[PDB]
Amino acid sequence: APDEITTAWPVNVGPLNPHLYTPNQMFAQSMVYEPLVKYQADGSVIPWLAKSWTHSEDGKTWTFTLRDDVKFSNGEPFDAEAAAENFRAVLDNRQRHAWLELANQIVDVKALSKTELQITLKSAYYPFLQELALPRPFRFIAPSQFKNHETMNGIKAPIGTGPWILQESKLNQYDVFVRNENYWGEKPAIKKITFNVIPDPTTRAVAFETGDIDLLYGNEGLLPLDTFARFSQNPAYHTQLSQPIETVMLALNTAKAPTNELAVREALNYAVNKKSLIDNALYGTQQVADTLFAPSVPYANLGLKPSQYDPQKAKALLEKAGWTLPAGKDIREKNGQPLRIELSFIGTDALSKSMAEIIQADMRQIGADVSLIGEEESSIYARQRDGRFGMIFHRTWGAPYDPHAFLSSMRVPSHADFQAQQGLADKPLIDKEIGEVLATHDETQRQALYRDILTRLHDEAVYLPISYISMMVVSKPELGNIPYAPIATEIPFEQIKP
Ligand SMILES: COc1cccc(CN(CCN(CC(=O)O)Cc2ccccc2SC)CC(=O)O)c1O
Ligand SMILES: [Cl-]
Ligand SMILES: [Cl-]
Ligand SMILES: [Cl-]
Ligand SMILES: [Fe+3]
Repeated sequence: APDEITTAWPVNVGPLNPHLYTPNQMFAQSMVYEPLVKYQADGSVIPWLAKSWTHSEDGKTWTFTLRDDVKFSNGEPFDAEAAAENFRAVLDNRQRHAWLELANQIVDVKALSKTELQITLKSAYYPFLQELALPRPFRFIAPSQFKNHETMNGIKAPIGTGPWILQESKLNQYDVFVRNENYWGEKPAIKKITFNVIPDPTTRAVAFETGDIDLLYGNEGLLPLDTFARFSQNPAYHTQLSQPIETVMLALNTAKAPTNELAVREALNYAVNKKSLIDNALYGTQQVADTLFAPSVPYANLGLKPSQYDPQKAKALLEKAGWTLPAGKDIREKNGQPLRIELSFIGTDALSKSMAEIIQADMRQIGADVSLIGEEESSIYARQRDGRFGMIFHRTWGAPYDPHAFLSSMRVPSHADFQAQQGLADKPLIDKEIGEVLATHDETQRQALYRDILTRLHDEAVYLPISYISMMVVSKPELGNIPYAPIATEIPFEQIKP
């Protein structure tokens, strides 16, 4: 067993290098590795590996007082030296962390003693603590497990301070974690967690039905949503659906015809029946999104005006912009050129494909010809990074990333959002303002900057918001109520208490 559970994940957890990205899975990195400060649902951080901290008046020099009772799972001490060596290891790979502005802000990290850790920043970076709280990269592996005094070229054993220890991994089959019996904090009720590698959502559902696994935990892609709804009525099962955690949306390329035209992007934003999309493809399990960030997101309750489903207005917008229908044709033309838009998505993702088909159909109704380009995962991310798309499925990042980190990343050219925004006359101003808002401690100016950035993105119709999606759970009743983590990408296994 009752203290052992079996769950599933679409891939292995990875080697659990704390400082690297794919194929490392964030929830698993967070099981093993811990932050200086821990993110809370109310947006604050609490003391964690750091028990307290102070900062200079200019807000650029921070000194953390670390716990003195923490050991890595291999018995070696966690101290300021170990922490400082981890920051060096991360920043020796600084290029790869360009998306995360703290990685460009940290000027210096040194241990002043065994318990005092000093971090110096370029500027008074206000999201400092929240970005230290992220699953990666600023969490701590035993320096003994560095490879030639680095982590960027790999690690030895994935030795963290956290409540879970990786017991063993087997590529394309499973990962097994056990409870850290020498953990400095609260001991988890569960002693062993086995992750079965099951890439297909239907196969995950079947694995649960057959009893092969005890728990499914994930976003809207966790399992087929009609099946989830059926499960929710099955008295032998337990299901849960969280309050929304992030936005799913289309990104429209402002630098590529015909989505380079504001009037086209505005029309597209009136063309989709989002309610029907969610009821048709998402089995009514998710919420309609009118804005890049839900009004419940920090700094984003701005009274932005929704573009409600209105095919009539979509048509009028296109007509006014010179996109009219030729005799005997359903697809509009302007300067002899058809209103054709390519929508790129992961071809094997049945849910994305379903939504893509609905979007294609809705947009045909107002005279836009959407071509579906379903491709393998690597091809889609290649398109995102280089802007080789007309429209692309996209999502925000959830707490604590939304909105500051998501916005920060819009400045990085090798991301979808920069690429989608590249055609905007105001893109330089937007990027300047994103830089400014992150270093602003004038709360009035901070809100004004966020308002301007988000309003410009909204008014310029860069995105086609579709849904605010939720975390979902399917479980054996004996496991009880399953908690959600403050960080949308973490899974609070240590809080499960049958
Ligand atoms: C579930 O995945 C994420 C959940 C929340 C935020 C992000 C954004 N990531 C930003 C850094 N990405 C690295 C990666 O995910 O491998 C950047 C990036 C590069 C290429 C393609 C995608 C992405 S993240 C959309 C944070 C992270 O991965 O640590 C996620 O990727
Ligand atoms: Cl991945
Ligand atoms: Cl890059
Ligand atoms: Cl400017
Ligand atoms: Fe990422």
